[PDB]
Amino acid sequence: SGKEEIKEAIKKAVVRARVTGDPKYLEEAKALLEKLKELDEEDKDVEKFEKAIKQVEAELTLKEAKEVVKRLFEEGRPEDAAREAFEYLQKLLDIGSPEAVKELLQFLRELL
Repeated sequence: SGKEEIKEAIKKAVVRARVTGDPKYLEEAKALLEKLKELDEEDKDVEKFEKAIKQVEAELTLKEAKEVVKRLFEEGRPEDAAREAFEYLQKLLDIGSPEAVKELLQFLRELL
């Protein structure tokens, strides 16, 4: 009973974070997952929810990175754009998402 209600709430927050882009649903999902682990460390769905939360975090950072670097290159600020691109690359590597890192780099080579 109580364990599935936590899992449904996690999925709903992950969906809300993706459709709205608001990171407050991501921090809500992390809090619910932390309650799940303390309830049952060995729960078979802990690993799945951990990956999904990282996935959302990479997606939100990737979306913000694409908007900042594209604008700074458009407005004639190549040095400011590259500096932001390196830091957003660092943020995606810290998060841990090879797909998001590969997409950002592909996005950058198409810009230039």
